[PDB]
Amino acid sequence: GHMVNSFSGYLKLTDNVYIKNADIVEEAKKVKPTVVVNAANVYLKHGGGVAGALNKATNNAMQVESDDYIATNGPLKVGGSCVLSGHNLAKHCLHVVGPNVNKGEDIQLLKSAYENFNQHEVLLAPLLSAGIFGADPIHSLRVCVDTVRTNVYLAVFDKNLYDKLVSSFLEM
Ligand SMILES: Nc1ncnc2c1ncn2[C@@H]1O[C@H](CO)[C@@H](O)[C@H]1O
Repeated sequence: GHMVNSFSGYLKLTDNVYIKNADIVEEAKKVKPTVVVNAANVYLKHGGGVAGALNKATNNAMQVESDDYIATNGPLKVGGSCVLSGHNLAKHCLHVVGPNVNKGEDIQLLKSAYENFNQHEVLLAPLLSAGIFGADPIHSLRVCVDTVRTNVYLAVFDKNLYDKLVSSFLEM
């Protein structure tokens, strides 16, 4: 009934990593997690992917807040994060920058990116550096599982990708 961080329909991969075929925006709206993770760039310019979807669900409040934050502080580091408002989706949004391997950024920074998750007991998150950032999503899930020690609920939008991640994980 009425709780916050109530996750449902996740496959338990390990003691602390869960995965679901779901839209992270729809999950955030239902669950109202303490922390939702944004797949951000260093400029917190929420064009496309997860960032575009989260911002649109806040009616652009996330972009307004992000514009103010970056004008004040300057860009993040690749592999870095910042905690900003979760607006109407969550208590907080953890903006995490994975490497963009399509722009020749170092894949090693994906581990740094996931390390940010360890400062929060429970997160709703997407797979970092997958899609337009061009990392292999199987590799991103492996780095997540090997790096994150806190409770992470992964939302994978694409049915085929979800099925491929689960089959490859539970047969290794
Ligand atoms: N709304 C969404 N919810 C969850 N994952 C998403 C969403 N939109 C894109 N993705 C996936 O997130 C990854 C990049 O952040 C890619 O695998 C991409 O398919």
